[PDB]
Amino acid sequence: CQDVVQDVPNVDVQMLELYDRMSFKDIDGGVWKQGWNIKYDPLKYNAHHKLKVFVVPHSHNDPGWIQTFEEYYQHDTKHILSNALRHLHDNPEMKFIWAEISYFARFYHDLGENKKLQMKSIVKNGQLEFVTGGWVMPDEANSHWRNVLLQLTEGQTWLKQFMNVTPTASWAIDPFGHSPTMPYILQKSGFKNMLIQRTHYSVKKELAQQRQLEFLWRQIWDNKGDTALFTHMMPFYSYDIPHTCGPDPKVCCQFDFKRMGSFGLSCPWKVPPRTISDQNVAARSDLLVDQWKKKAELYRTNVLLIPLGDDFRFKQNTEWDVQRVNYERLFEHINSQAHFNVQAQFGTLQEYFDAVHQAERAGQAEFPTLSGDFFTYADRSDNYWSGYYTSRPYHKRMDRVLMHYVRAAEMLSAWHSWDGMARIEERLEQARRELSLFQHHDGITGTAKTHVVVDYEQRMQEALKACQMVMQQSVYRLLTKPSIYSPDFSFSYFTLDDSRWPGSGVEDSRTTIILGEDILPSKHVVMHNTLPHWREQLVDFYVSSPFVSVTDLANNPVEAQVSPVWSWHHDTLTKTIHPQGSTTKYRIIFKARVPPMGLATYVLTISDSKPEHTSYASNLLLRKNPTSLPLGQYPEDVKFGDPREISLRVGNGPTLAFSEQGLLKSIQLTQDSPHVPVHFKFLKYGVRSHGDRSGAYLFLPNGPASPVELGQPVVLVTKGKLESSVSVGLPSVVHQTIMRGGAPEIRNLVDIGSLDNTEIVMRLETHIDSGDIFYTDLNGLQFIKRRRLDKLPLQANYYPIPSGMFIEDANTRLTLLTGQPLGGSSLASGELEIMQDRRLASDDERGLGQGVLDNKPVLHIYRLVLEKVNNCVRPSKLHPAGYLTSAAHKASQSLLDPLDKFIFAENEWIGAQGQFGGDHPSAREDLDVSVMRRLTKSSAKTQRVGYVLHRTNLMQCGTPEEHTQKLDVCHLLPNVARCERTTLTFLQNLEHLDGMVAPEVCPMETAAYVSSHS
Ligand SMILES: *[C@@H]1O[C@H](CO)[C@@H](O)[C@H](O)[C@H]1NC(C)=O
Ligand SMILES: O[C@H]1[C@H]2[C@H](O)CCCN2C[C@H]1O
Ligand SMILES: [Zn+2]
Repeated sequence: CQDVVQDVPNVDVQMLELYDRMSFKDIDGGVWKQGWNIKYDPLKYNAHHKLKVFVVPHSHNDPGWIQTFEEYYQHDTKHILSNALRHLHDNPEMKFIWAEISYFARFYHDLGENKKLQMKSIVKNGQLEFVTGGWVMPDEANSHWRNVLLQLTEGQTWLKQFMNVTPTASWAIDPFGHSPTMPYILQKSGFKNMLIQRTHYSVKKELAQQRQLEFLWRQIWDNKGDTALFTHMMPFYSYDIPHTCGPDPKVCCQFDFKRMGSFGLSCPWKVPPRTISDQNVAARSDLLVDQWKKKAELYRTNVLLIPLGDDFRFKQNTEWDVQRVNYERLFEHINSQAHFNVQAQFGTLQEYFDAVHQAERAGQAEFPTLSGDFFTYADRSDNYWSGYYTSRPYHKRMDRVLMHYVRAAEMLSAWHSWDGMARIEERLEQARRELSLFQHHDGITGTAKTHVVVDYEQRMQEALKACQMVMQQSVYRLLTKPSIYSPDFSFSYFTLDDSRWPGSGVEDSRTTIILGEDILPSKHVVMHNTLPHWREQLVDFYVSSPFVSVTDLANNPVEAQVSPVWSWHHDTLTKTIHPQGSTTKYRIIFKARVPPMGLATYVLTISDSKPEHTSYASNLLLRKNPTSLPLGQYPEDVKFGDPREISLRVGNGPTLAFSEQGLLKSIQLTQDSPHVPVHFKFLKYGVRSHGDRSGAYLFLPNGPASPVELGQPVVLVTKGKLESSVSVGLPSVVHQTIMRGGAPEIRNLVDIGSLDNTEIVMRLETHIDSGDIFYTDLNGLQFIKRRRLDKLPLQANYYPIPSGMFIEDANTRLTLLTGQPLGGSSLASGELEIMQDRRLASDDERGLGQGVLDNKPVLHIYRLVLEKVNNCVRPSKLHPAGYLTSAAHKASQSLLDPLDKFIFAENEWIGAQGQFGGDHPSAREDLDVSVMRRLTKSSAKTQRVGYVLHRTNLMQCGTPEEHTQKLDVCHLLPNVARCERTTLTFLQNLEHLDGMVAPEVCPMETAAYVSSHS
């Protein structure tokens, strides 16, 4: 295995190093506003060395933005695809590329057979070409790699089944900045080339001057270069026609033939296109070839890519004709005028890349190597697109909940083959497609109109219900004696209980387990662990009595803690935010221990008085002017006091000290150790009163954040043997620190209410000497080193925090793991900060046409890990990556893939069993089975199950960390007949494996395997 820590890769362009050297000056470059006046030598191209130009028609189709998916499909996309089929069928030389398979599948399934056959023929013969082939063209900042792979696989599996093609070239013209997680996944999915567009204008200028816009993009830790994927970065401000022919938009706009008037479009540079005729073709070709030769100066081969398209283009027949006929007149003239030394034609994206690599193999060009990312994007001036790292945070959090539910549903149901009447494949396909749709660059980004956001939310809610159905049917099958199992596939045997979604204070969605001497003495509950190692985690359930005890199914007592159910209220009468306790619902908490990829059953039983193995939390309300808080049968009375500093310790774990306002002020790791200053603070950013306004995309603060005025907030302290917590009602946020014996969990119930033009940030202040360095993750896959640059404005130093961030010095590290993608930064040495929500009254002029005024309460979750790192083997100072410790990685897993909880729905479960998966191997902690998916329906003689295996890389810090078992996914199901390593989408077999054994993968690698069973 390659060492991903100790060897700094030698690359021609390393983005962090480039960033440190670049000046980022925004100078007026002339007609190329963010470049320079390009010059070329007319003698470069001659009879024996022509410029080959590929004009590639395209249509950018968003699966929701200003309209919903279905609205756009009915108003625009179905007409574009119908007319593309007719026009390409009738004009053999015309070409077209298509990226969004969610729309193509929605169209193709509605076509009659004659037209399906016509469509298959224009794909087979190369006229219509699929680029990327994902369900969507995903956001690259907030998306988790697991969901980027899910949506790629959904679209490519559809393409292989119905079109018999698998794209090897990717097209990403609109995501707002670009992540190296894309070439990572694409190169492991058979790709050979990719194209990107939205990178900082200063980066385009810098790379264009060096002819480094085409490069072999490798991962930041890849010393050898095996992850490299050829990448083409487009050079200009947009993918529209004015910005794709060459450097001067006033000229290029005249070659967008849809802008002459009858289509309601025009050129803002005030020179319109004119129909090509024999009298003007020479002058028009002179202008166009000059633009092309200038664009060609920025690249190394004699093959030039000229995209021809824009949003929802090629809709009308008349548009297809106006673009095609005018370009064909230009080609016939240009290609016959020897003096131009150009051969131009319509082409596809793969045709362009194939010709570029032909030139490379002929020794005509060599390409530079590059590592790093392309965040944070700015399209002009100081307009950095860091706002969408936080916009619509409720749905960003929902994405991560559904991510996990889809993984758990596919894994739980994969163990068996199901009859078609069970509708398992139907519900899983629905769930995968709704989560895949939301990866769109106007979905998870929070950049769609309000009614479109509602549509995505509705689709994800249906997907969660589908996952629940499949999971609970699977648990019933896996834990019931087979000769007793009697499924009704529409019945609810179990209901899921989720303590953090939508979350306390967001929705009352959780069911209370109702026990009583005159109704039901006990209830079975089951936990599922999707991770491939044995795992313990505290779990909680609501119960109708505080006198409840827990047992396992061998009837062994399990230690439990009962706490009250506390709900916070913004009291419009007293004008305080304070908690109310239930006098009939209680929380019971206990430690569940679950096998790798397995299930464990427990029983909750009521008694008439305090059970021997259940303890009760104390509760202390700190506030001026308290009033009583009765809790019914709960056996400890609530205590009261004036606000004061407090300290708590659970188990052996850290001791946390809190200010009188209920906010952390220090962490002491052990009895002997220093109380390390770690302070939480909430602040607010505002908006500029003149000039550009913040909106869904842009973060344009009116200076550094100001502290939220806290008043004298009400603080609630709950102290228990298994779990303790401090919660405080602050303006717009109920902030909660929970202790269970290890790193604390932080929960914020964020309700920005009616605070217009405000962004609420949570900051951590420490004395760690981090300087200008901090680390953030990319897509939950890798941590990249960031350097705060004071030559850039505050908003440019914000980066996506899809799953975690950290700061460190020689001795100490503070890592904040997140359960949802949000924006964040380290704006000063020793600080970390992460945005919670933002409410903006103005539109930011990128086309959305609204501010963000649709906020709703959201429960954000985190883990906060303070550690000594002086003993850890870390990368050298020049390495661009960082790596988590074991405790931080486990804390991230606790947020993203918690245990699932099921409550048996009827009175008695006949045939119940105690555990499933006790014989599953418990794999080393850095290995995960990211995906387990049965790939065949029950009628297939040979069953196939696919697995995606990912190994992260954890720092070595001196812990022996020892005995685990090798995980061979091909032997997890019986009767294995074959084991193959495949691409990550499962669509191509790459290696037949000896002994039907699937080897584990190397650190930072991901592999896929398919086992076949007879
Ligand atoms: C699918 O494509 C392959 C080549 O890529 C071809 O050999 C095979 O016949 C095709 N199957 C069809 C036409 O469905
Ligand atoms: O995705 C839509 C929109 C983005 O939301 C912001 C950049 C311009 N894009 C055009 C549309 O495709
Ligand atoms: Zn778009």
